[PDB]
Amino acid sequence: SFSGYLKLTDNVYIKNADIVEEAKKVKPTVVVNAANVYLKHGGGVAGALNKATNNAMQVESDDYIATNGPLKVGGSCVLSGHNLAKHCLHVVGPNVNKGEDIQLLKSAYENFNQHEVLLAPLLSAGIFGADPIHSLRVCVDTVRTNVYLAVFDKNLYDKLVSSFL
Ligand SMILES: NCc1cnc2ccccc2c1
Repeated sequence: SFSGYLKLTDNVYIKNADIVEEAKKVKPTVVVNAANVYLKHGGGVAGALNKATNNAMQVESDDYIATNGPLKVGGSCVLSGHNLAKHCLHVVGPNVNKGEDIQLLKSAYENFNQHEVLLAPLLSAGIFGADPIHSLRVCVDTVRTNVYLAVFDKNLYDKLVSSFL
């Protein structure tokens, strides 16, 4: 079970933690991946989660894309969680470094509402280029299910908690 999380709202919790280490420890029903439309898990959270599965997440993802085609920005798919979780919810937040609509961030967070509890990163944060303070605000105003946010960066975690309205 989840431990050491700071409660932000009725249903949103946050911790300064590596989401791979958090997943390996808790083994949640759902771990969220910060995916791209192609499910190419190269860097950031996706690269780290895939490397922890010994590339099994990428192999499974390539078969999914070969069958179904790419996801939509703001969309998701449920795949195996491998050694990290029962399931991985691959969610595509807009990548502002690729010029994608930041307004799609709320649609991306709506995917979390189909799962009662999730371990997740902040969508569109990190290498996706959005303001993590904005991502946390969209998260608390969109997600109604129980979300345990893992923020890798200590200095960003402190800034997020200290600025939370
Ligand atoms: N310790 C593996 C690792 C590497 N890179 C990361 C990037 C974002 C979030 C968590 C990460 C975890």
